[PDB]
Amino acid sequence: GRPEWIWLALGTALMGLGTLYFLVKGMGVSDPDAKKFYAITTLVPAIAFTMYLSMLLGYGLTMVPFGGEQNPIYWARYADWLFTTPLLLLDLALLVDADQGTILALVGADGIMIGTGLVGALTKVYSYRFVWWAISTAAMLYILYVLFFGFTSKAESMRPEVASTFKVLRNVTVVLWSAYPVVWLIGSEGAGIVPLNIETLLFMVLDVSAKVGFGLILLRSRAIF
Ligand SMILES: CCC[C@@H](C)[C@H]1CC[C@H]2[C@@H]3[C@H](O)C[C@@H]4C[C@H](O)CC[C@]4(C)[C@H]3C[C@H](O)[C@]12C
Ligand SMILES: *C/C=C(C)/C=C/C=C(C)/C=C/C1=C(C)CCCC1(C)C
Ligand SMILES: CCCCCCCCCCCCCCCC
Ligand SMILES: CCCCCCCCCCCCCCCC
Ligand SMILES: CCCCCCCCCCCC
Ligand SMILES: CCCCCCCCCCCC
Ligand SMILES: CCCCCCCCCCCC
Ligand SMILES: CCCCCCCCCC
Ligand SMILES: CCCCCCCCCC
Ligand SMILES: CCCCCCCCCC
Ligand SMILES: CCCCCCCCCC
Ligand SMILES: CCCCCCCCCC
Ligand SMILES: CCCCCCCCC
Ligand SMILES: CCCCCCCCC
Ligand SMILES: CCCCCCCC
Ligand SMILES: CCCCCCC
Repeated sequence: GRPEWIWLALGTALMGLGTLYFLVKGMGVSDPDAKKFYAITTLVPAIAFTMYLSMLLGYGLTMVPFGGEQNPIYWARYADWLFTTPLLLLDLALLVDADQGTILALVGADGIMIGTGLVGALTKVYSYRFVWWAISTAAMLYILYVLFFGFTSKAESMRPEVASTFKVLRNVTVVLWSAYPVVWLIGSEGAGIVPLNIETLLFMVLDVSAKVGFGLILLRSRAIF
């Protein structure tokens, strides 16, 4: 009680460890370009650590009635994603020098995605929950589209080591971000098929992979120097 605590505790430890490791390596780096990438990327598990710790200690949970039951909704996920998702997008954009208006579009779409996601999580009419989910996923697909088609083109003008690293991070991102709306759909926020403990496990595996896994690939590469 609550049964999902073990995965909130594992997530906290894993985010804290990733932050600490990225900070130790970031601090010993001279290259001014490498340093931007370390600052942005160390912020990502640090924000996630804060939100995971809060949720562990029983903050950022509300009860939302829908489907004739009172449903536990962890809303602090969205305060995390609100800030961590555009920071990961920024990493990808700095790697390919996306231009200003593309970055603005993506961050903007990203806000709509996280914001409509949150509205959907808190909606009391069961059926409109899924309307919001659909707008959120469409915003997500706009992002994946730009990452796949737009950024890949931009990265092809870079040296092969940069384009290579971009491709790996682009793939990781497409595969991991894809899964989020499915988890939400089948989990405690949507259909209610996957109970909250398994769902928390899944979001934890996705978050650690999308933040720390992502960070380890980017930060160990030659492409940020
Ligand atoms: C007024 C008292 C409130 C306060 C002492 C309550 C509120 C939230 C509670 C923690 C979390 O549930 C997560 C863990 C669950 C495990 O089962 C036992 C340990 C664990 C860290 C808890 C300990 C403790 O019980 C806390 C801090
Ligand atoms: C560190 C966290 C990451 C990279 C999280 C990414 C989260 C998403 C891509 C979430 C997307 C969602 C939808 C596309 C629809 C329903 C609501 C969300 C927020 C789960
Ligand atoms: C039966 C009660 C067990 C209490 C253990 C509480 C510690 C949880 C926070 C520490 C995070 C790192 C430990 C890895 C998860 C077990
Ligand atoms: C310029 C022609 C417009 C074509 C519009 C395509 C819109 C639908 C895309 C939704 C899915 C994109 C996923 C990206 C692959 C990772
Ligand atoms: C304690 C966690 C610190 C991680 C943040 C480091 C990156 C922020 C740099 C801000 C601009 C110089
Ligand atoms: C250059 C095109 C700008 C597009 C702005 C964001 C699009 C969001 C997707 C639709 C969500 C309902
Ligand atoms: C990275 C965490 C390891 C994955 C855990 C395996 C799943 C079995 C647990 C079943 C739910 C209680
Ligand atoms: C290196 C870890 C930095 C994160 C500490 C922030 C704690 C604030 C909790 C509200
Ligand atoms: C149904 C999903 C709509 C996503 C829009 C993506 C358009 C790509 C810009 C050309
Ligand atoms: C070299 C590896 C490129 C493909 C990575 C795809 C794996 C997705 C992570 C789950
Ligand atoms: C796609 C992952 C689905 C796994 C969870 C379903 C099992 C629910 C336990 C009753
Ligand atoms: C999908 C999880 C990615 C794991 C990253 C760890 C590998 C770093 C060596 C390049
Ligand atoms: C919502 C701001 C859009 C800025 C214009 C540039 C779009 C390029 C993809
Ligand atoms: C961004 C468009 C808003 C659509 C709102 C529809 C909600 C149904 C109650
Ligand atoms: C639940 C989606 C599958 C996770 C694949 C990544 C594991 C490292
Ligand atoms: C404590 C194991 C991590 C190795 C990093 C280099 C010291």
